[PDB]
Amino acid sequence: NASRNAWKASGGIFDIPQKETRLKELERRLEDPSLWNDPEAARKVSQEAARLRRTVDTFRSLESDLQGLLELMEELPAEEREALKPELEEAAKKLDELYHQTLLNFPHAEKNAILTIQPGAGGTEACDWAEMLLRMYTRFAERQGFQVEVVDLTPGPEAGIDYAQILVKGENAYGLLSPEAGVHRLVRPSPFDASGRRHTSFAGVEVIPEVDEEVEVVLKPEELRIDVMRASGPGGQGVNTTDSAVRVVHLPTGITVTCQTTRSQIKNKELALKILKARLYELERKKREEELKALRGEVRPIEWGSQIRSYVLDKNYVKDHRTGLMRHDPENVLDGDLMDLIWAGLEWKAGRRQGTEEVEAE
RNA sequence: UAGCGCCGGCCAACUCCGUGCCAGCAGCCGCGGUAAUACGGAGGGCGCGAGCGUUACCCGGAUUCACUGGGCGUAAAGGG
RNA sequence: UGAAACUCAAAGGAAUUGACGGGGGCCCGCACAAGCGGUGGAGCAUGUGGUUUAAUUCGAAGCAACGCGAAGAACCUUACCAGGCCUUGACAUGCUAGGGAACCCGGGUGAAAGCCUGGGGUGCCCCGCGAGGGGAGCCCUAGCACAGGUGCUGCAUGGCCGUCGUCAGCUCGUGCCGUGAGGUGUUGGGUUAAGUCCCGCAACGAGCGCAACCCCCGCCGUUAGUUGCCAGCGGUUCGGCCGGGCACUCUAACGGGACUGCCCGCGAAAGCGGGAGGAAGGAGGGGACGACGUCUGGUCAGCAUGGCCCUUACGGCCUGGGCGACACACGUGCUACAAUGCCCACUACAAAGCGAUGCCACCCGGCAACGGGGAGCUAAUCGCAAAAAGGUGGGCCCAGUUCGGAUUGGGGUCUGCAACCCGACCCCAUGAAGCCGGAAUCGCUAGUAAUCGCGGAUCAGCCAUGCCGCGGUGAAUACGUU
RNA sequence: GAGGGUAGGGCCCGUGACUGGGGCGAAGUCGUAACAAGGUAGCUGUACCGGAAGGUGCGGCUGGA
RNA sequence: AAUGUAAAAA
RNA sequence: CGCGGGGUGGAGCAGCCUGGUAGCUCGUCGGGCUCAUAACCCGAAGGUCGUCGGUUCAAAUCCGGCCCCCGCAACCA
RNA sequence: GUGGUAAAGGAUGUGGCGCCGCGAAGACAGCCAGGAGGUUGGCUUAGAAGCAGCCAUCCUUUAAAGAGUGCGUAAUAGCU
Ligand SMILES: [Mg+2]
Ligand SMILES: [Mg+2]
Ligand SMILES: [Mg+2]
Ligand SMILES: [Mg+2]
Ligand SMILES: [Mg+2]
Ligand SMILES: [Mg+2]
Ligand SMILES: [Mg+2]
Ligand SMILES: [Mg+2]
Ligand SMILES: [Mg+2]
Ligand SMILES: [Mg+2]
Ligand SMILES: [Mg+2]
Ligand SMILES: [Mg+2]
Ligand SMILES: [Mg+2]
Ligand SMILES: [Mg+2]
Ligand SMILES: [Mg+2]
Ligand SMILES: [Mg+2]
Ligand SMILES: [Mg+2]
Ligand SMILES: [Mg+2]
Ligand SMILES: [Mg+2]
Ligand SMILES: [Mg+2]
Ligand SMILES: [Mg+2]
Ligand SMILES: [Mg+2]
Ligand SMILES: [Mg+2]
Ligand SMILES: [Mg+2]
Ligand SMILES: [Mg+2]
Ligand SMILES: [Mg+2]
Ligand SMILES: [Mg+2]
Ligand SMILES: [Mg+2]
Ligand SMILES: [Mg+2]
Ligand SMILES: [Mg+2]
Ligand SMILES: [Mg+2]
Ligand SMILES: [Mg+2]
Ligand SMILES: [Mg+2]
Ligand SMILES: [Mg+2]
Ligand SMILES: [Mg+2]
Ligand SMILES: [Mg+2]
Ligand SMILES: [Mg+2]
Ligand SMILES: [Mg+2]
Ligand SMILES: [Mg+2]
Ligand SMILES: [Mg+2]
Ligand SMILES: [Mg+2]
Ligand SMILES: [Mg+2]
Ligand SMILES: [Mg+2]
Ligand SMILES: [Mg+2]
Ligand SMILES: [Mg+2]
Ligand SMILES: [Mg+2]
Ligand SMILES: [Mg+2]
Ligand SMILES: [Mg+2]
Ligand SMILES: [Mg+2]
Ligand SMILES: [Mg+2]
Ligand SMILES: [Mg+2]
Ligand SMILES: [Mg+2]
Ligand SMILES: [Mg+2]
Ligand SMILES: [Mg+2]
Ligand SMILES: [Mg+2]
Ligand SMILES: [Mg+2]
Ligand SMILES: [Mg+2]
Ligand SMILES: [Mg+2]
Ligand SMILES: [Mg+2]
Ligand SMILES: [Mg+2]
Ligand SMILES: [Mg+2]
Ligand SMILES: [Mg+2]
Ligand SMILES: [Mg+2]
Ligand SMILES: [Mg+2]
Ligand SMILES: [Mg+2]
Ligand SMILES: [Mg+2]
Ligand SMILES: [Mg+2]
Ligand SMILES: [Mg+2]
Ligand SMILES: [Mg+2]
Ligand SMILES: [Mg+2]
Ligand SMILES: [Mg+2]
Ligand SMILES: [Mg+2]
Ligand SMILES: [Mg+2]
Ligand SMILES: [Mg+2]
Ligand SMILES: [Mg+2]
Ligand SMILES: [Mg+2]
Ligand SMILES: [Mg+2]
Ligand SMILES: [Mg+2]
Ligand SMILES: [Mg+2]
Ligand SMILES: [Mg+2]
Ligand SMILES: [Mg+2]
Ligand SMILES: [Mg+2]
Ligand SMILES: [Mg+2]
Ligand SMILES: [Mg+2]
Ligand SMILES: [Mg+2]
Ligand SMILES: [Mg+2]
Ligand SMILES: [Mg+2]
Ligand SMILES: [Mg+2]
Ligand SMILES: [Mg+2]
Ligand SMILES: [Mg+2]
Ligand SMILES: [Mg+2]
Ligand SMILES: [Mg+2]
Ligand SMILES: [Mg+2]
Ligand SMILES: [Mg+2]
Ligand SMILES: [Mg+2]
Ligand SMILES: [Mg+2]
Ligand SMILES: [Mg+2]
Ligand SMILES: [Mg+2]
Ligand SMILES: [Mg+2]
Ligand SMILES: [Mg+2]
Ligand SMILES: [Mg+2]
Ligand SMILES: [Mg+2]
Ligand SMILES: [Mg+2]
Ligand SMILES: [Mg+2]
Ligand SMILES: [Mg+2]
Ligand SMILES: [Mg+2]
Ligand SMILES: [Mg+2]
Ligand SMILES: [Mg+2]
Ligand SMILES: [Mg+2]
Ligand SMILES: [Mg+2]
Ligand SMILES: [Mg+2]
Ligand SMILES: [Mg+2]
Ligand SMILES: [Mg+2]
Ligand SMILES: [Mg+2]
Ligand SMILES: [Mg+2]
Ligand SMILES: [Mg+2]
Ligand SMILES: [Mg+2]
Ligand SMILES: [Mg+2]
Ligand SMILES: [Mg+2]
Ligand SMILES: [Mg+2]
Ligand SMILES: [Mg+2]
Ligand SMILES: [Mg+2]
Ligand SMILES: [Mg+2]
Ligand SMILES: [Mg+2]
Ligand SMILES: [Mg+2]
Ligand SMILES: [Mg+2]
Ligand SMILES: [Mg+2]
Ligand SMILES: [Mg+2]
Ligand SMILES: [Mg+2]
Ligand SMILES: [Mg+2]
Ligand SMILES: [Mg+2]
Ligand SMILES: [Mg+2]
Ligand SMILES: [Mg+2]
Ligand SMILES: [Mg+2]
Ligand SMILES: [Mg+2]
Ligand SMILES: [Mg+2]
Ligand SMILES: [Mg+2]
Ligand SMILES: [Mg+2]
Ligand SMILES: [Mg+2]
Ligand SMILES: [Mg+2]
Ligand SMILES: [Mg+2]
Ligand SMILES: [Mg+2]
Ligand SMILES: [Mg+2]
Ligand SMILES: [Mg+2]
Ligand SMILES: [Mg+2]
Ligand SMILES: [Mg+2]
Ligand SMILES: [Mg+2]
Ligand SMILES: [Mg+2]
Ligand SMILES: [Mg+2]
Ligand SMILES: [Mg+2]
Ligand SMILES: [Mg+2]
Ligand SMILES: [Mg+2]
Ligand SMILES: [Mg+2]
Ligand SMILES: [Mg+2]
Ligand SMILES: [Mg+2]
Ligand SMILES: [Mg+2]
Ligand SMILES: [Mg+2]
Ligand SMILES: [Mg+2]
Ligand SMILES: [Mg+2]
Ligand SMILES: [Mg+2]
Ligand SMILES: [Mg+2]
Ligand SMILES: [Mg+2]
Ligand SMILES: [Mg+2]
Ligand SMILES: [Mg+2]
Ligand SMILES: [Mg+2]
Ligand SMILES: [Mg+2]
Ligand SMILES: [Mg+2]
Ligand SMILES: [Mg+2]
Ligand SMILES: [Mg+2]
Ligand SMILES: [Mg+2]
Ligand SMILES: [Mg+2]
Ligand SMILES: [Mg+2]
Ligand SMILES: [Mg+2]
Ligand SMILES: [Mg+2]
Ligand SMILES: [Mg+2]
Ligand SMILES: [Mg+2]
Ligand SMILES: [Mg+2]
Ligand SMILES: [Mg+2]
Repeated sequence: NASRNAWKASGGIFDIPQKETRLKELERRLEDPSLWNDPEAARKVSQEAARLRRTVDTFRSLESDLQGLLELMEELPAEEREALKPELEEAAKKLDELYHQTLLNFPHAEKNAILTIQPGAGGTEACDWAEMLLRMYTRFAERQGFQVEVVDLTPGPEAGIDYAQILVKGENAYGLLSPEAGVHRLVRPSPFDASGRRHTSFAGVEVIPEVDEEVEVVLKPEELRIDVMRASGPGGQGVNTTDSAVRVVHLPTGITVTCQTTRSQIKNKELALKILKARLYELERKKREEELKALRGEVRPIEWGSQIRSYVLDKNYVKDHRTGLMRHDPENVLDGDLMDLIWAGLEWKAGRRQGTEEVEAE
């Protein structure tokens, strides 16, 4: 375990120098009264000042755990060496605190997620893999200790799955699956090829939380404006001196509907409203899906030029391309061994990527 | 003062590491999907040298508009 | 009449070899047809998929993976899992250093490994009378070189094997033919199990295949007389027991013997049909034997090996667990559903094979398994052995039955440190589904199928119904090649 | 008489909601027309017709028997 | 009595 | 606001008039043919009958109300 | 200018009855002084000092001063 220890120390270490200097600029800032007489200003001041709580304790606590262990650890099979080992068992649940502080920082990491597998380049073979990944991610959820609700499944032509979708019930289901989007490369002799040669195939994967609605809130009076007016066409003297035309304009969007079918202003206002609803509902509905089209913008590559992590069963080895990391047990990987992988590699990269972007050019 | 192009085949010049359908090469054929004389670096080699390569266009090869010097049953081509 | 942008490294002719055809011709193989029995239904056994698990080690995948590696998984085995412990090692060679010889015996400890640790002890070499020490082996401990890996790649590979297929084919030298790939030969008529042989021929000949040479089985002769024999006489506790003999049986070496050889017909021949003689005929029956090559077949977990990766651990030890999990799916199997039968008594006829801390004769005790005594046997001398189905006598009388024996309870023996998980057997009781099985599908052409036992490898014992081999009783049916 | 102005034509280029087809694209949906009597010989002018390849009628050709 | 994509030839 | 028709396994339809038993097709699941998938063959599972209430011994079936789908209708000024 | 014709709801309009408590041992008002100590009550919150939100009931100096009325600062002090 000496390996993952120095690793967690390395994570906390680069935090040190950066937040080291970042703290010193901020602290002498919080000294002046002129700084505080700017209320909203010294708010975000005390915010960064706050971040120095999670910064300090990690470095301090972890720094001392490295050294102390190193000493009474090197050599002994019985006495004081096994005395020092379970002192780091509590330090192992303190490694726990560290990891939780690196993952939980997603928009909706904490809530359950929704995974979807959709095959790609590779034909009948490509979809055979889609199902392999289905069981893969499914099987992982069982071990993570999570309930899997399969929302939709659709077997393909020969091999079985043109598409599939799942609901990983639990907590941090999203934060955990989050770094599993993108395509996946799969090399092997094709169980469908009459010659059996090596064939690359590609499946797609995506992931998402869950949310609410907004409909009726809009029909609130003060937002729209209703005009009356004489109708048009037939009515005789009735249509003349009887205004039964109605037009509800939805001021917030300008969108409007007008109606003058019946002879009743009340029955016409009733109708217009009932149609403005449906129109206004579709607009707001699109806007919802239009936000998910900007979540397609978060990542939405093609289908086989691009990859994320290769799985070759020939030479036995998976390879997350995002991290350079490797392995040689695609069998185990295609079963659930993801914690270690996702944890470090995926979280690290994902978080450090967007994080360093945000604090350097975003 | 000594530099530049190249060393899979055409085409004169071969090994090692790295890499792993990625990074890249490319004039044609093609080369890279963990073991590459074809990517990239190194050692060495071939070519030229105050140059060496590239791009662009002209004539050559192209007897591929054929006068020199071609064809037309089925290859492109005999007119109903 | 007739463009262009754009785009491709081809498009394309004729001919060649091969594969394919719901093209053809000739021909074959339990391929179909004829025919007998059987899986698919049920119970159980066994392998596999899946799911489950702390782990349920891994490989094998249509034919050619699935009672297959495994010809023996309680711990061993064991590659997996949990926990305890060593971390130049359980094994190799080497260099070096300090302490002890070697070796044997123990105690505290712990689940065992392992760790703490007392005793006995003082051999062999050099110097000296001794002392004292130094040198070899051997061990403790230190260190380095290095071990070790059933970690990965059978798409790096040797070896071995499966396979098409015991199919009759594959090909070479020279000549000739074609610009050439290539063709001929090898094709064509006849013939056969066959590129078997004849005949013909721009080829002539040769090689790997086929056959033949090797093993088993059939008839017979030679040599051999601790098996068998009154065949033949004599004695008999009348048993081939003693004498006696090897003839016959048999045991095992060696040889004879069949070659379309003979007769008859057809035929150019090869060969074919029919007849004798013959134990046996047209290859007498069974084996061993599997061409060039095919499948990126199989296997780096038999072993070997290029590369890779691990290195107080991806190596090593122990204890326990697991491989034997079960809502399920299939493959090979065993026992059956009963009267061409089940039971019980009693009686007969084999083969091949194995066996001296193995085979165990007989006695005793026990319902029994099994235990106690105990003779013989390194074995054509004694032993596993009762072969079983058969034969004759008795019982049941059509029923879920005296059919069928699953499941469960209870009591017990034996192996092995140990039978919870997990052995095998015995006895009592309990007595399940099953009344011949959907669509579908396997085997076999004669001493065959069906059927009935016996043995052996493995191995303490055994989850063997599995495998390899042995003999006993012994059919049906092939008009025909669509 | 330069040139300007007026009106009317011709050629050429750019641009346009939409619309026709075409080329290309490791994977999609539909079916299987062609290549072996490709399992209705194919191919062709033309005419009708049909999601799609196609089908069918008339004639014609063997690049069919 | 229909169909089987997409990485194999010093 | 009216009048008429209807909500039945996953899909689409039947059954209700004239109360006792929920059927048909595709699809689904198991097995088979195939080298494999489709087709084809063998076997099986699946329905609170919109919801609330009533009449009855008994309600998909009869009666009343609410909810959703469809068809008509909304004229003279 | 009610009268000369409006409602919830509001307000130190004015008159009348009634009950309660305070005051010549000095009330109500105004006005001078303190107005405190652990405390900065505990809990959350970036912060939460009687004084955002949540939970709540100490004693001491005294003749007197609330774990606190309202403002106010980022949070104080502050004034009350
Ligand atoms: Mg510390
Ligand atoms: Mg210290
Ligand atoms: Mg311990
Ligand atoms: Mg401790
Ligand atoms: Mg971490
Ligand atoms: Mg749900
Ligand atoms: Mg479909
Ligand atoms: Mg499927
Ligand atoms: Mg295929
Ligand atoms: Mg195959
Ligand atoms: Mg409002
Ligand atoms: Mg009008
Ligand atoms: Mg009108
Ligand atoms: Mg009118
Ligand atoms: Mg009016
Ligand atoms: Mg009016
Ligand atoms: Mg109108
Ligand atoms: Mg109207
Ligand atoms: Mg908006
Ligand atoms: Mg693409
Ligand atoms: Mg696993
Ligand atoms: Mg050059
Ligand atoms: Mg040159
Ligand atoms: Mg060269
Ligand atoms: Mg890279
Ligand atoms: Mg690499
Ligand atoms: Mg290399
Ligand atoms: Mg390569
Ligand atoms: Mg080059
Ligand atoms: Mg290079
Ligand atoms: Mg150089
Ligand atoms: Mg010069
Ligand atoms: Mg030119
Ligand atoms: Mg030119
Ligand atoms: Mg020219
Ligand atoms: Mg020409
Ligand atoms: Mg001419
Ligand atoms: Mg042209
Ligand atoms: Mg003319
Ligand atoms: Mg003319
Ligand atoms: Mg013409
Ligand atoms: Mg003309
Ligand atoms: Mg032209
Ligand atoms: Mg052109
Ligand atoms: Mg144009
Ligand atoms: Mg073939
Ligand atoms: Mg057969
Ligand atoms: Mg046979
Ligand atoms: Mg038959
Ligand atoms: Mg059966
Ligand atoms: Mg069965
Ligand atoms: Mg199976
Ligand atoms: Mg479970
Ligand atoms: Mg393996
Ligand atoms: Mg396995
Ligand atoms: Mg076995
Ligand atoms: Mg362990
Ligand atoms: Mg050693
Ligand atoms: Mg040395
Ligand atoms: Mg001891
Ligand atoms: Mg003692
Ligand atoms: Mg000595
Ligand atoms: Mg000596
Ligand atoms: Mg000496
Ligand atoms: Mg001496
Ligand atoms: Mg001496
Ligand atoms: Mg001496
Ligand atoms: Mg002496
Ligand atoms: Mg002496
Ligand atoms: Mg010596
Ligand atoms: Mg020596
Ligand atoms: Mg292989
Ligand atoms: Mg091999
Ligand atoms: Mg062959
Ligand atoms: Mg041939
Ligand atoms: Mg030939
Ligand atoms: Mg002829
Ligand atoms: Mg021959
Ligand atoms: Mg004899
Ligand atoms: Mg006698
Ligand atoms: Mg006598
Ligand atoms: Mg006589
Ligand atoms: Mg005798
Ligand atoms: Mg002879
Ligand atoms: Mg003859
Ligand atoms: Mg005869
Ligand atoms: Mg023979
Ligand atoms: Mg034979
Ligand atoms: Mg032979
Ligand atoms: Mg191979
Ligand atoms: Mg394999
Ligand atoms: Mg291996
Ligand atoms: Mg190896
Ligand atoms: Mg090796
Ligand atoms: Mg390691
Ligand atoms: Mg390490
Ligand atoms: Mg004995
Ligand atoms: Mg005995
Ligand atoms: Mg007895
Ligand atoms: Mg016994
Ligand atoms: Mg005994
Ligand atoms: Mg004897
Ligand atoms: Mg035995
Ligand atoms: Mg009997
Ligand atoms: Mg009888
Ligand atoms: Mg019964
Ligand atoms: Mg007893
Ligand atoms: Mg029954
Ligand atoms: Mg019966
Ligand atoms: Mg046996
Ligand atoms: Mg045994
Ligand atoms: Mg047996
Ligand atoms: Mg003019
Ligand atoms: Mg003019
Ligand atoms: Mg002008
Ligand atoms: Mg004018
Ligand atoms: Mg003009
Ligand atoms: Mg225009
Ligand atoms: Mg266009
Ligand atoms: Mg067109
Ligand atoms: Mg088009
Ligand atoms: Mg277009
Ligand atoms: Mg086209
Ligand atoms: Mg496409
Ligand atoms: Mg699709
Ligand atoms: Mg298409
Ligand atoms: Mg298609
Ligand atoms: Mg077709
Ligand atoms: Mg057709
Ligand atoms: Mg044709
Ligand atoms: Mg036509
Ligand atoms: Mg249509
Ligand atoms: Mg015609
Ligand atoms: Mg004509
Ligand atoms: Mg033709
Ligand atoms: Mg014909
Ligand atoms: Mg299709
Ligand atoms: Mg396709
Ligand atoms: Mg294809
Ligand atoms: Mg209906
Ligand atoms: Mg209704
Ligand atoms: Mg309805
Ligand atoms: Mg109904
Ligand atoms: Mg429905
Ligand atoms: Mg429904
Ligand atoms: Mg439903
Ligand atoms: Mg109704
Ligand atoms: Mg059905
Ligand atoms: Mg099915
Ligand atoms: Mg099926
Ligand atoms: Mg296949
Ligand atoms: Mg399959
Ligand atoms: Mg099927
Ligand atoms: Mg379809
Ligand atoms: Mg059934
Ligand atoms: Mg059915
Ligand atoms: Mg059905
Ligand atoms: Mg049914
Ligand atoms: Mg039913
Ligand atoms: Mg109803
Ligand atoms: Mg009912
Ligand atoms: Mg209307
Ligand atoms: Mg009127
Ligand atoms: Mg009227
Ligand atoms: Mg007034
Ligand atoms: Mg009032
Ligand atoms: Mg009031
Ligand atoms: Mg008042
Ligand atoms: Mg007073
Ligand atoms: Mg205060
Ligand atoms: Mg405080
Ligand atoms: Mg506080
Ligand atoms: Mg204060
Ligand atoms: Mg405050
Ligand atoms: Mg109190
Ligand atoms: Mg201030
Ligand atoms: Mg503050
Ligand atoms: Mg204060």
